[PDB]
This record gives sequence, C-alpha cells and structure tokens, in this order.
Amino acid sequence: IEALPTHIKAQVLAEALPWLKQLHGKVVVVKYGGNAMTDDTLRRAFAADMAFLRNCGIHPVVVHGGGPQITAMLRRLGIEGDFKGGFRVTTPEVLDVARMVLFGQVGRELVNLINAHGPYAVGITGEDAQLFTAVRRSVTVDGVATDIGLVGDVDQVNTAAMLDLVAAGRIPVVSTLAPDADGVVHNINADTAAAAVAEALGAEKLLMLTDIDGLYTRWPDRDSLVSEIDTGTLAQLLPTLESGMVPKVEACLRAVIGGVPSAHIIDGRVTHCVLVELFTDAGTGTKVVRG
Amino acid sequence: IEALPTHIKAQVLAEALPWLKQLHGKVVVVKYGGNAMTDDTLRRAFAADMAFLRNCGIHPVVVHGGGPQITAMLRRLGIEGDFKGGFRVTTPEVLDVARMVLFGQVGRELVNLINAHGPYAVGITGEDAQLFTAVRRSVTVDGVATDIGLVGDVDQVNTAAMLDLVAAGRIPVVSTLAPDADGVVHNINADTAAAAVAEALGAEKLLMLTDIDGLYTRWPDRDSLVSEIDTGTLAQLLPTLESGMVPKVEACLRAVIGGVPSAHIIDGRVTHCVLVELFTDAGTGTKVVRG
Amino acid sequence: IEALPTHIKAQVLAEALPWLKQLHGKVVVVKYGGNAMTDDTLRRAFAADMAFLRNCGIHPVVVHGGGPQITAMLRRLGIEGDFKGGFRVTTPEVLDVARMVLFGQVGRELVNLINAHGPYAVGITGEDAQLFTAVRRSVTVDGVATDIGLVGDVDQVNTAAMLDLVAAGRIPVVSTLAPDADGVVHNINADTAAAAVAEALGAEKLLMLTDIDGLYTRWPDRDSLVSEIDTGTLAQLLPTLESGMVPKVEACLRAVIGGVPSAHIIDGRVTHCVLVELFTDAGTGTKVVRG
Amino acid sequence: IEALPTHIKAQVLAEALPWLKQLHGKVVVVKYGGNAMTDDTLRRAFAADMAFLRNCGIHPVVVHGGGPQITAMLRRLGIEGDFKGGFRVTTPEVLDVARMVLFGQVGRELVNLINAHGPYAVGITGEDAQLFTAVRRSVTVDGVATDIGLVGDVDQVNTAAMLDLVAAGRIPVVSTLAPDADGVVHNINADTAAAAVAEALGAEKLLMLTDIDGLYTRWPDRDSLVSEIDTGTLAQLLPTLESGMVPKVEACLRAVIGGVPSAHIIDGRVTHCVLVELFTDAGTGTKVVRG
Amino acid sequence: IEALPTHIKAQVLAEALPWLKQLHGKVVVVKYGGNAMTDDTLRRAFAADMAFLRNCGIHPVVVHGGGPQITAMLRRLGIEGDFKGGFRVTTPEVLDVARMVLFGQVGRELVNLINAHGPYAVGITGEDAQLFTAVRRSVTVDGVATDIGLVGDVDQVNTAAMLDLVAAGRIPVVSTLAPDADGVVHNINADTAAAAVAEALGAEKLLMLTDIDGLYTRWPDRDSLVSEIDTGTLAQLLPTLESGMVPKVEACLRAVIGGVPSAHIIDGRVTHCVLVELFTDAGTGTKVVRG
Amino acid sequence: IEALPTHIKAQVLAEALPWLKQLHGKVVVVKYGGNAMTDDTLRRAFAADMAFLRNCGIHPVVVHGGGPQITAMLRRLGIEGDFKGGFRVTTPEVLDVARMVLFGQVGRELVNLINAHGPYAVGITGEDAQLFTAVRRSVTVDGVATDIGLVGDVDQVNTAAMLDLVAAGRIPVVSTLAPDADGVVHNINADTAAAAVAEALGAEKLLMLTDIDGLYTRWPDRDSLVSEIDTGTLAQLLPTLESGMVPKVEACLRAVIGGVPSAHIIDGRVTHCVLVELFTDAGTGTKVVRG
Ligand SMILES: COc1cc2cc[nH]c2cc1C(F)(F)F
Ligand SMILES: COc1cc2cc[nH]c2cc1C(F)(F)F
Ligand SMILES: COc1cc2cc[nH]c2cc1C(F)(F)F
Repeated sequence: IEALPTHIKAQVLAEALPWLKQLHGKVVVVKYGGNAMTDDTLRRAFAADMAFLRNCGIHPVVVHGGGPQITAMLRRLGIEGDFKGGFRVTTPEVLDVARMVLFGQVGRELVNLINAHGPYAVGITGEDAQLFTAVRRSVTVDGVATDIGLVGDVDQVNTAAMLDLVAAGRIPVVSTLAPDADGVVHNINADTAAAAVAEALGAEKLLMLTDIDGLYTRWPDRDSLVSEIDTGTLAQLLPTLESGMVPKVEACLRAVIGGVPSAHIIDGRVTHCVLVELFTDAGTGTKVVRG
Repeated sequence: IEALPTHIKAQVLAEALPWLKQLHGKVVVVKYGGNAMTDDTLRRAFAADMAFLRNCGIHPVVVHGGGPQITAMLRRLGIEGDFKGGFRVTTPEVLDVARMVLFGQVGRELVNLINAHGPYAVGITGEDAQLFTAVRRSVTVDGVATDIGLVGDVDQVNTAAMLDLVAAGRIPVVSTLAPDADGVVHNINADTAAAAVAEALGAEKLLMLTDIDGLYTRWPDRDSLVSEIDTGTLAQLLPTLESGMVPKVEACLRAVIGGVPSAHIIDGRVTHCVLVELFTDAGTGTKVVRG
Repeated sequence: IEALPTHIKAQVLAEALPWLKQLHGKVVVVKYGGNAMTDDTLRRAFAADMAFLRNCGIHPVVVHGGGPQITAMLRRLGIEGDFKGGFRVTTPEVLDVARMVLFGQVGRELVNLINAHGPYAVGITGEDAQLFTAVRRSVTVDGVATDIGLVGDVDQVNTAAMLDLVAAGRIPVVSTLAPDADGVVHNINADTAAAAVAEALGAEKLLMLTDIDGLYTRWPDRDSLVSEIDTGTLAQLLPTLESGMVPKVEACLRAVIGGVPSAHIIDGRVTHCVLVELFTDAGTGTKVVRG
Repeated sequence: IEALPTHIKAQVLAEALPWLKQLHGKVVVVKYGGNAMTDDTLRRAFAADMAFLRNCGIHPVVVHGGGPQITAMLRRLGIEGDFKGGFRVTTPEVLDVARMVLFGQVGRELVNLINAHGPYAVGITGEDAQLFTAVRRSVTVDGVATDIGLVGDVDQVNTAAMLDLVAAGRIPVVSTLAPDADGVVHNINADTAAAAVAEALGAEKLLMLTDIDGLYTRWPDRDSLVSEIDTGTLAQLLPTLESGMVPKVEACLRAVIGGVPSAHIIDGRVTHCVLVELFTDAGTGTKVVRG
Repeated sequence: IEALPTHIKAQVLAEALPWLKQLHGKVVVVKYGGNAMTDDTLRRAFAADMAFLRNCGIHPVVVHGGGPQITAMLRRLGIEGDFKGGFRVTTPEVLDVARMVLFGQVGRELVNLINAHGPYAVGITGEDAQLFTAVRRSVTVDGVATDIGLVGDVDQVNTAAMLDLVAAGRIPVVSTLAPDADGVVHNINADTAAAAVAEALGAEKLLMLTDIDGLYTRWPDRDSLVSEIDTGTLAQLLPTLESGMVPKVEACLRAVIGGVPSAHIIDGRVTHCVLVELFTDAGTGTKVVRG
Repeated sequence: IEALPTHIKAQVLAEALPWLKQLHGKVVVVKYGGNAMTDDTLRRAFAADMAFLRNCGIHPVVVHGGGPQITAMLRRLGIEGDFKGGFRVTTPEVLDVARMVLFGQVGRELVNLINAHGPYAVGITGEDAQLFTAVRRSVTVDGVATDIGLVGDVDQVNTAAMLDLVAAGRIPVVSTLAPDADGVVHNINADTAAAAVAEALGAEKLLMLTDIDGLYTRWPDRDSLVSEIDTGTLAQLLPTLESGMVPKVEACLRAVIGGVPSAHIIDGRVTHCVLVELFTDAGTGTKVVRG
C-alpha cells in the first residue's frame, strides 16, 4: 500500500464524498453473520468499519445472527433436538441456550471488538427497555403450517428509544430475542429482524453480509450476477433461488418495500466489505430498490 | 390483608413519607443475590420493588451475582476446575462461561421480571460503552498472594454515561464483567463491584441482600444482632466474622468510607425486604455509617 | 402501629404499586374543603399527603374553598349582607373581603402547612399571570335566573403556563378568584373551578374532599351507599340528592364528561383520606367514570 | 402632546438608547409605596411602566409596602394595638391581618393593574416555594433593644427560583412576609426587604419610590437637594435626616454596599417617575453609588 | 431638548408602550436606501435605531440597496455599460462589481455603524449558508420581455436558518445577491427582496425608507398625501405613480398580500424616522394594509 | 482509478480511521492561499475537501488571503501606492479596496464553491458580530519600526460566538479585516490571523497551504526537506529561511506554542492536499509540534 502513489490515495478518498454526504446523520442497519463473523481478520475489519461510520457522524446499527454457535452449544450440553421438516423445535430449554449464546457470547465478542476503538458498542435484545416485541411464527413443512416452538418475527419496535441510543453516539449491537405480548421471550431470525429494525428506524440503507459475491439470477451461470434490481422483479425471482439466499432476499424486499431507500446484499468474505459497499462504486454486492 | 382496618393502612403509607423525601431523585444501588434470586416469590417481589422505586422517582441500580449458576454450567459443560486455596482458577474458558451465564442467563431473568411492570430494565456489563474497567486482582492463600486468573476489581467507572441511563428512567441491571486496560474481560466479585458503583455514582444508599437477619457481632449469640454500627468499629470486627459475610461487610465499609451516606445489610429471605428496609423503621437489617 | 407485624407492613406498601404506576408523572386535582380544612390533625395530614404525591413524581394541584371563613370576616367587619334566595349578593365590597380571606388567609395556611415538608407550595388565583378567566354567572331562584353580583364560572384556563408550574416541582394552591374579560375579578365556586381546572390540565383524577362517607342514592338508607357509578346514571340521580352534595356531584360529572378518567367523592373526615383513596382499594369514596 | 413637533419626539426616544442598552436583560428591583400607590393616575402609570420595562426585555421585580392599609384594617376589626416606643407590637393576630391586607388586598390591586397590559404579574411572599426566609428583629427604644413581635429582616433568598420566575417573562410582585426557620411567618419592612432582594438577585438598579423630590442634606434648605452621592458620605449623613427617609436611605446603602451598581430615591408623586428616572437624564431623584 | 419639561418627556416615552407591546419578540424588516444611507447624521441615526429595536427585544432585519454606488464603481473601473431600455445589462463582470460593492463596501459601512453600539450586525447574502436563492427575471421594454443579464427575484428563502440568526440576538444586514438553482449568482432588486424576506420570515412590519413624505395619489397636489391605504385600492393606483415609487409600492402590496400585517413607506430624510414610525403616532409615512 | 483493484481501495479508506477518530468533533483551521486559490481544479478540490471534513463531523474554519488580487484592483482603480521598505502603506482608501476585494470577491468565490456541496459556507470578518478585534502593527525597515497604515494583528477573538457558528454545521470563511478598539477597521496578515484564530478556538490542527513541498532547512539542498520539527529548533531556523516562508513558519510556531497540538505546512499545488495531509501518512508537508 506504500508503493501506491499519493495522488491516487487522494483520489480514492475524494471519491467517498458523495456517499459521506448521503449517509451523514443517517441510520444504516447492518446484518452481520457468515464468515465476516468467524474469521479473525474479517471480524476485526468489520468492527473497525463500524467505528469508521461512527467517526463520520453516520449511525450504524448492528443486528447479528449465530445459528451455528447455538447448535455447537446444544451439542456440548447434550440437549437432544427435535426436528420438524429441517427445523429444530425451540423448546424453553433451547431458547435459554440460544439467548445465552447470542447475547452472552456472540454479541459480547462484537461489542468488545468495536470497543477497541472507543466507547461505542452497547448490546441489547428486545427484552431491554422493551425495545421490540415478538409474535410467534409458524413454518410450512410439506405444505402445512406447523409450530416449531418459541421462534417469532419482530412485532413492534420502540423507534424513539432506539434512536435516542444512537444520537448518544452509541452503536447498538442487537441480539434477536424479544418477548411476546405475554412476556415470553422468542428467538427471531436475524435476517428478518434486521429488515424490521431498518424500516422502524427509517434507515437510509440496509446491508446484508453474506457468503456470496451477490445475487445470481440463474446460479451457477457466472454471467447471471446482478448489481441492481427492483423489488417487483426480485419478488418474481424469489421461488427460483437456493434455500440460503431466500431469507436474505426476503429481508431486502421487505425493507425496501417498507420505505428503506435501498438494501444491499454484499460479500462478507471481502475484508472491509462495508467500506467498499458504502464509499466506493466498485462494490460486488447487489442493490435492491423499489419498483 | 383485608381484615386489617383502613386507618392503619393509611398510617403505614404515611410513615413512608420521610424516606420518600430522602430518596426522591437519588441513586440507590442494590446488590441482588442469595435466596432473593432463587425463590420465585422472592424474585417477583424484588422486581416489583425495583418498579416501585422507579415509580417514586427514585433511581435504583441493580448489581447481581451468580456464583452457583456458573458452577452448575461448568459442570454441565464438563469443564474441569483448577483450584488454588478454595478458589477456582478463572481460565479464558471459565470466563466465557461466567460471562455467558451472568449476562445471558441470570441478568436476563431479572430484566424480564422487572419489565413485566414496564419498559424499565436494561442489562449491561463493563464492556458496554466502556462503562467500567477492571484491574486484575490477586488472592492470598496460606499467606501468599496468588493469581487465580481473569478475576478483578472495578478500576474506573463512567459516572456520566451511567447517570444518563438512569435519568432516562431506566433501571440498569449490571453483570459484573469488565475489561482491563488491554481489553481483556475479567469477572468481578459482585459485592465489591456494587460498593464501587455506589461510590462512583454518588448513591444515597447501598443495599446488600444476603441470607441473614443482619450482622451478628458474636455469632451465634442471638443477642449479638446489631441494627446500626459505624465504619471504625465495623472494621475492627471484620477478622472475627464467618467467611460468608466478610465480602458483604467489606463492601459496606468501602462504600460508606467512599462517601455513600449509609450501606445496609438486609435479609433477602424476607419478601419485599427492599420496601421494608427503605420505607419503614421495622427493618431487621444492619445499617453502616461513617465514624 | 408498632405491634403490627413487619411482613404486613411490606404488603400494604407493595399493594400501592399499581396506583403509583397509574399516577406517576400525572396531574391530580384535589378540591380541599370541609373538616379536612378546619381540624388541625386532618389539615396536617392533608398537607403531608400533598408532599407524598410530590415525592412520588405525581403532580398534585390543590383548589380550596372557604365559604364559612368569608362569612365570619364579613360579620367581623360589620358588612350587612343582601340575600336573593339563599344567596348572598357579592357586591364589590364582599368580593374584596372574599379575595382577601381566600387568598390572604385560607390559601396561606395551606401553603405554609405543605411547605413544612419542602419548598413545594405556591399560591395563585386566576389573576396571577392571567392563569384563568371568569364569566359572570346567574342563579335561578324560584324559577327565575337572577344576578347575585361578582360570582362566576371558570371561563378559559392557561393550560401551558399552569403545567409549567407543576413541572418545576411546585404544588399550586388555587384560590378561586379570576377576572372576567374586562379585568373585573369574580369569585368562583371552588367545586366547579376544580372540575374546570382538572379538565383543562388533562388530570388523571379529580378528588373532591367532603364531609360524607360517599354518595348515597337513597339517603339515609345505609345500604344505598355506592362505590362506583357512571356519568349517565349519576346525571339521572342529580335532582334527588340533598342540596350539599349537588355541587360536588356536578363537578364530578362535568370533569369526567370532560375526559378526566375518574372523579372521586371521598371522606375528608378520614385522616390521610387522599392516601387511602389513591393507594389502596379500601376506599370509602365514590368513583365516577364515563358511561 | 400633539402640538409638540415630531423631530423632538424622535430625540426624546433616541436619548433612551444608552439606558435601554444598560438595562437590557437585567433585573431592576422597585420598592413601590407612598402616593404612587394611593392615587389612581399614579398607580396606573406605575403599572404601565412595569409593562414597559418587560416589553423592553428588562426584568422588573416589585416589592410593595402597605403600612397605612394594615392600620385601617386593624381599626375596622376593632383590634386594640399595643405600642412600645412608636411601634405597634405585631401579635399573631396583627400578623394574620398584615398578611391578609398586604398579600390579599394591596398586592392584588397591583397585579391586576399590571395585568391589564398582559399576563405579566404574579404575586408572592416568602412563604411561596420558600422563596425567602425571615429572622426576627428587635428595635431599640430609648436606648434598649426590645421585642415588638413577629417582625423580621429578610434572612436568606432563593436566588435561583426567583430568577426562574423572571426569565419566564413574569413580573414578581412581592408582599413582604416570610417564615423564620421554624415556619413562623413574620412581617418584614418593605424598604429593607427590597434592598435584600436586590442584592440577592444581582439587580442592576434598586429604585425606591417615596413622597420626596430627593435627598436633602440640610432639609429644608432648597439648595441642599443632591442628585448623586456615595455610600461613604451618605452613611455619615444618616443620623441627620428626618425619621421618614431613614429607612429609604438605609436600604440604598445596604444595597449598593451589597454590590448593586446604583440605588435611586425618586419622587413617586411624579407620573411615570420610573420612566423618567431610568430613560432620561432629567431625573429629580438621588442616585447612590459605592465609594 | 433640555428646555423641554420633564413631564412631557415622560409622556412621549409612555406613549411608546402600545407599540413596544405589538413589536416585542417580532421580526421587522427594514429596506434601507436613499438619503438615509448617504448623509452621515441620518446614517448614524439609522444604525442607532437598529440598536434600539434590538435592545427592546425586537428583531430587526436590514435589507440594503446601493444602485448609485455600483454605477460609480463601474465608471471608476472603465467598464462600458450596455443598455436595453433604461436598464444596464448585468454581464458576469457587472455582477462581480455589484456584489463587491454591495457586500464589500455598502454592507460593511452599515455593519460597522450598528456595531458601534454592540456586537449586533452580521452581513450576509443569499450565497451564505444558501440563505435564499434567486430566479432570473426579465423586464418589459417597449412592450417586449427582454433579458438584461444576471438580475433576478428572490426564489426561496431559508426561513429557519435566518430566524436562528435573529434569535441569537443578531441583526442581519442583507446584500441582495443570491445564486440561482445552478449556483449562478444574480443581483436582486433590494425593494422586492425586502418584501420577499418579510413574507418568508413572518415579519410583523415591513418598513421602506425612501426620499418622500409619503404616497401622493395625485402628485404633486399637496392635499393628495395619504396616511393609510388598503392593498386593493393601492393596486389600482399603481400605474398612475412616478417611476421611482413604483418598486416601493409593489414591495408593499406584495408583502401585505403575503400576510405581513402592514407595510410602511416612510421618509428616510427624517432623522430617526424608524423611531417615529414605530413608536409614535405622528408618522408622516403611508401604511399599507390588506383589503 | 478504475484499473485499481478493489481491495486496495478498501485499504486506503480503512487507513483513514485513526485520523477520523482524532479529528471527529474537533476544529481544524485552514489557511487558504497560493495556487490552491488560483487554479480552478485545485480550488474545486479544496472546496470539496472542506465539505468532506464537514460530512465527517469535523469542524473546518477557513482563513483566506488575497494579496495579489488587492494589488490588481488598486492598479485597475489607478490608486498610486506609497511604499516604505517593501511595504505598501495602507491608507483609508487602500483598506476600503482591500476589504472590498477580500470579502466581496475572494471570500465570495470560496463560499460559492463550497456551497455547491451544501448549505455550509458563511463569510465573515472581524467586523461581523465583533467576532475579533485588531491592534495596529508596525514593521521594522532598515532597523527602525515604522507605520504602514491600517494594518494590524488579531487582538481578541470571540471564541464562544465563533464556536456557535461551527456547531450549527457551518463553515466559516474568514476575510481578515477587523476593527480596532475605536471601530477603525484594519487589514490583518492572513497567515498570522489563522494562527490566532486556531489558538483562540482550541483547534486540533492548523494547516497552512503554501506553494512548497515543505520546509527546507538548507534550501535548495533537496535532502534538507523535513517532515517533522519542534518549535524550539524551528524558532532557531527562522532567521535562515527565504522571506516567503517566514510568515508561514511564524504562524506555525505561534499556534503550536499557543497549545494547538500541531501545525502543518503543506503543498497547496497538490490536488486534495488537505485530504492527503489529514487522512494519510504519505503527506509531503512539514508538521510542527511543541518542544
Ligand atoms: C440511552 O439508552 C441506553 C444507554 C446505554 C448506555 C449503556 N448501555 C445503554 C443502553 C441503553 C438502552 F438500552 F436504554 F437503549
Ligand atoms: C413558573 O411560574 C411560577 C413560578 C413561581 C415560583 C413561586 N411562585 C411562582 C408562581 C409562578 C406562576 F404564577 F407564574 F405560575
Ligand atoms: C447562526 O448563524 C450565523 C451566525 C453568525 C455569527 C457571525 N456571523 C454569522 C452568520 C450566521 C449565518 F450566516 F449562518 F446566518
């Protein structure tokens, strides 16, 4: 990076300006998961980019997953799973584990990484200050809607209290657990929770970190990779994508139809992917806009 | 409670007034542990008293322990302990468990209990917003000061940021983990952390919930139970008490010599012990004052 | 009160919590008169309950009468009364006396009693800061509407300026005099003024202290005493009650139809009646709600 | 006033500017009494000048007396006086009358007069919000210090709370009664109370309205009238003035030695004397400055 | 001014009060030009009256012209003019001169004059903080609408940012230059810009200083001078007035139809004309009101 | 810039982070002159970097010169110069020109350039709101201190009012003219004014744009170019540098001895020199620190 001439270093920074202007004072919700969460270089870069946004006057909000870590802890505790379709049933016991891992392990690692740069990160769940509630959700296996326990969707969000937190200069790191109307805590899918938080907060962008270059229309045709697409036609392509990018795509449509100006599916295996997606035009991701 | 005449119900409430006046707008730090944490009626009463304080314009701050729950989780995970003296060595592995249990299990239960009354509780540790730091602590076994791993005392406290949280009408529920100056998270004894938080916040009172009637000078002489004592003579009685009330007593002296007007050791096995200690003169506890 | 066990003292305080939650941060307007104003123990208790509300974060507003004290001062000054029906005509001279007694004697006693607990009470009339205006009122004697001088109803209220006063932590003590649109000060009935203030301020409750157990439907049948009634049927019972509880009942209907969630007619001869009505379920009063 | 040319009307207003600049945003305490209080044209002019100051962004504070009105009310009530020296003894009964007349009659008239111009005036005494306290004072008759009942000097003043009131755009009208440390209300001499309020509030000027042209050094020599004098030499002239201007002079010295930049003894028999003293150089009054 | 009795000095100041009340806390926009700008006594008086308004809590906003000064500078620089009709074409070169003279000479003189009284004046143009924009304007010569270069009308105004400036206690002195939507700065007629600023700011009055006694209906008939007129009939008299008072009249109609309660054409050759127009009833000007 | 790989674009932006953290919420004063002011590409880049800083939450303050533009305007106006030493005497006439050019031409161009990015720039001089004063300065020619007219140094600065302006999100663009204590406006050297503003505002950095690579100790030895130097030894090198970098060096010493953490002499001929100096380590400039 030292053999690179100085006048091109200048140019790269100057080309950030249109996006610094767009994002200044705005909320950006980031779904964090995948390899961006498991490799130590990626992780550290992610935390530094969160500090970057904050030290530009941008208001990042982090929503994290943790599927594989929950599973490993269940196996360590010898908790036998029940499975309907390909879904583990979330008993009261599985939820206690899920909450303890998400909030007391996975969330903690990110908060500490970010806080290496300053007193920025703060961890929360829907339980704290009743920041958001959940509604129990069913799944459809082999055509029939079925109960798989204490798993929900975000119901309502405390928009005011959450925007207080970010105006104080803090970076919320959200673990997706929240209680229903009777106080019963549910585990929420991180991808959908992020889209819901983004719409409730009036975010300027939603970013989804995933382990992909971007959205392929006809995977695996390499020339099917797309850089921008509207919600109308993306909704039509939904039943034709692999099972893994379904929830990431649904989040994007749900957020952009909710009024979030754009959602982005970006490559979490790229170091500093947030910086490249937000402050350069050389992004590999896929941008979703309404239409 | 219905056969009790109405004019004595009036008198009991009216006698709360001198203490409502003393505590209005003030911080009260409460160490929560023991049976007040394990029995479901006690627990529920505790959470309701926290809501009580808040709905009087008092600012409670809860610091909780969780020793036995950490141990049970270590045994469930098959994590073999190392012991110097009677102290488990806190390896990096034991800390991850301690943090996950304290913050992702024990803290969560209290937050949800309190939040049944309103959007009040919020959980935090020293890691969040760098609210407090830790300094690694040694112990003295058989006369020699020895390392027992990632266990510390509270070093510095972010007084301003924490008092912001309570002025917003929130009830912090603190899990005693905090990073040292190099970002390495340590587990802090809950009793001492509570005394440190109380002095840093300028609390009007520190309350220590324990499984005792109060401080006995010559346990087990029933007529040795004391209701008030000064720090000077309490410091002299310290080497003569059973090992369990040592840390609770040290917390009280350290807090009251730090300027907290009074610390109280009260009976956590009594339903609504906080209400009786703060709003009545029939408290069984022991009050510590400077002298 | 000392022979009463401690665990029932706890229970009485804990049962206040649902009402502390309901009233926290809310305005409660209290009409003060009758024996609660003339007996020194009752008075002192009343003032202490006003301090109680304030030291819970509740915002009391006191409206007081003083009929008998005006009369005694008129007799002391040798001011001969004119009477139409059973109404003294309020000449300019009678008003000067009424204002001087209400604001410079009766209001002063309450302010000083309350202020024994802190710098809380502040006395005012509609004249100060133009806080409310009056409209001259007629009475109907023997079927004909007749002028009885400078006696009015509350016309408009300065809601903003009055709610400033209470947010400053002050307890307004209102003497019911106010000028009309031409600057001419009138004396307003205290019961009706209290209902008007309560509706203008968005009070959560209106309390009317009177010298009765509660509203009897068929006085004197002891089994006609009612604990709750709606405005629709209370309006039907109005022409059938003794002349003294008419104005207290009209105040309640007018306030609750104005949107005040409930008005209460409570026994001012009971020490700490405000505490028992607001923080216990053993109230003897009568609650009025809309319907 | 119509035959007066327009370009001299311009000049008179333009010459106000140096004093508008000096007084803008500043407190001016005005002792109001004498004929400025009893004649209806003077009174009305006084109230209009208070509105003038307020509508310039000046913060007037009015302190009023009422000696003769108290006396007339005592005679009307048949209250026999006790006299030591030339001082009526202020029994508990005399005080109730004094307070009722000052606050419920004399203060009310001024508040209503001022409020004809806007919602400006608000009446208060030391009792309200504990705005100031009193200390019982003795008098010296025939060489010996003697008790004359519930008469005091201003002890402490709630500077913060009072300056809140004026920043809200209100004009306090103070009746000089205040409680001592035991809650016992005393009557304070209005002239001295005004000097105390002026020093506690950091007033820019104290104005004393009196029934005189100004301070005569050798009354009645017409050529002894002075327009400015320092505190050092005014203190020397004190034992040589008629009994009536003693308290007005003592107020001025006490205020100006307290740091009030200047005190002024002005002719209350002159219509709009406040306007002429503050906004013109043709004042007849006497200015006191430190030296 | 010294031979004038003191009690009439009082009366002149007291008669200001109804207008101090009307204007307190309100915006007053003043178009400044003509002889009030060129004679040193008039100028100094003008600046002192601006300080007067400010030291009454009134918020003046000054808009200035400078036609003749631009012309003299063009002649000094040897810049040959192009003329269509009687209009100089404003080339890019003429604008640079116009802006440099208006903002860097004429505006500076006024700011310094006002600032002799305090830190009040601040100079601005539409360019600063994008406070207002311009739209290019045509003129009609001999019946045809024609381009005369970079001359415009005020397009949009930043009402919020400008009212911030005055709430800070500052007196804006506006030079009428502003950029169009493409960033191209235009010169705006000062009379029309003042009417636009007055309507955008919700001014209570617009004052137009001119070199006339007032509006004559049938100039030169001396008995045709009018003191008040409504917009409806003033619009009918527009095509019948001399070319010089056309733009001043159009400003008044445009402002008063925009909701400004009244616009005034006053004699700038009168020392302290602003003081006489605003604070006396002996104004020579012409008041415009809607109708 | 497109053939450059994306992962190095990421790295260049990520390496900005330590300096975004250092500068966030801080004042940076920038002296703007030289070729950075005359070439249209440099100029545009400069204005974009000012918008960059602002859209990072940094508070830039621009101080500009304009020596050559004043000279050209004097020659255009045929104003014959008087010269003592190599200094033009600043007569009242020369100052009017200097002020008109600096504030009404040179300042305007920068404000409009910056404002192409948003409503950021606002132009001011010491005259506006009395933001800073000047003290007349002498020069020493051939050994003797001599008067060269209305040329000064910055005397006092209104730190509070200026920091208000930047907290509002504005970018002040300062033209260095200010009045002395008698209201007489002087022209101040831009380099020294910038150092004075930087110390008065508590700036984190002072940047001096010049037409040089950096400070050469032994110009022209290419290997004498320095990247960092302390004030102690820089003060010793002062009498040994070419006449042009003297004032730039004096500014740096005066600012850094005034407590500004570092001053920087950077190459204004480099496009985006501000971005490279502040956000990269490949700066060519010279950093001055205390020592
Ligand atoms: C302002 O609200 C908060 C502040 C802090 C500071 C540390 N943790 C916090 C959690 C919150 C919460 F949860 F209320 F949003
Ligand atoms: C804020 O307004 C007030 C404050 C105080 C403090 C003592 N008496 C007061 C009366 C008022 C009033 F009357 F404006 F409400
Ligand atoms: C608050 O805004 C301003 C303040 C000051 C102080 C001096 N000049 C100022 C110009 C402005 C502006 F231009 F933003 F209105």
